[PDB]
Amino acid sequence: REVQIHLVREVQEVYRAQGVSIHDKHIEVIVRQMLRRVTIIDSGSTEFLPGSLIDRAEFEAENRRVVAEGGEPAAGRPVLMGITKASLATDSWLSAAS
Repeated sequence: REVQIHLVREVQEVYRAQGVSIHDKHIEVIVRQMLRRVTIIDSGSTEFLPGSLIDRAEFEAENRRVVAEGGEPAAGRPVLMGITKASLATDSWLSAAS
């Protein structure tokens, strides 16, 4: 939350200086998309390659399944991604093919 708030304020400062007013709602909509993924430090009982970006909700579901099975959770840390990398890793193949 702290880094998200910092990003919103920092973007807003440029437009405030220049003289264009943009409500922070719009900036927050994008910034939510920026911080929607985690990174894996160690695999363990999970089948996740180290250094692989992963969806947050899917990671939590996988951990919920692996602890129920009896496997230790993977080392998952939230990570910020640039817009380019964030957009490159979509889900549907028909969209990603373009």
